[PDB]
Amino acid sequence: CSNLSTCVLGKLSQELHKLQTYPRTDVGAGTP
Ligand SMILES: *[C@@H]1O[C@H](CO)[C@@H](O[C@@H]2O[C@H](CO)[C@@H](O[C@@H]3O[C@H](CO[C@H]4O[C@H](CO[C@H]5O[C@H](CO)[C@@H](O)[C@H](O)[C@@H]5O)[C@@H](O)[C@H](O[C@H]5O[C@H](CO)[C@@H](O)[C@H](O)[C@@H]5O)[C@@H]4O)[C@@H](O)[C@H](O[C@H]4O[C@H](CO)[C@@H](O)[C@H](O)[C@@H]4O[C@H]4O[C@H](CO)[C@@H](O)[C@H](O)[C@@H]4O)[C@@H]3O)[C@H](O)[C@H]2NC(C)=O)[C@H](O)[C@H]1NC(C)=O
Repeated sequence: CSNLSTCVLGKLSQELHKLQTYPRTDVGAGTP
């Protein structure tokens, strides 16, 4: 990711989707 802006918000949004939908079933959280 050249962005680290559009991309980082995308990854944070994806992380939030996963942990909300399911408690814990391989949450992404690739957000250093
Ligand atoms: C996360 O990552 C993603 C990755 O995708 C990022 O998305 C991408 O982001 C970039 C950068 O913003 C985008 O680039 C864009 O590039 C165009 C290039 O020009 C196009 O539009 C022209 C419009 O007309 C202008 O030019 C004519 C001719 O000189 C003038 O008469 C007009 O008045 C305008 O100035 C067009 O002319 C170009 O060519 C076409 O038309 C001509 C003329 O008819 C033909 O000859 C050609 O053949 C052809 O048909 C071309 O289509 C920029 O225009 C975009 O916006 C910049 O320029 C605008 C106009 O000046 C200005 O209003 C904007 O503010 C902006 O200006 C900034 O950037 C300029 C370019 O570097 C600088 O010169 C300027 O100083 C200023 O810094 C835009 O830059 C990508 O499209 C976009 N998507 C993809 C898929 O790549 C995303 O942004 C990232 N997000 C974050 C948060 O990090």
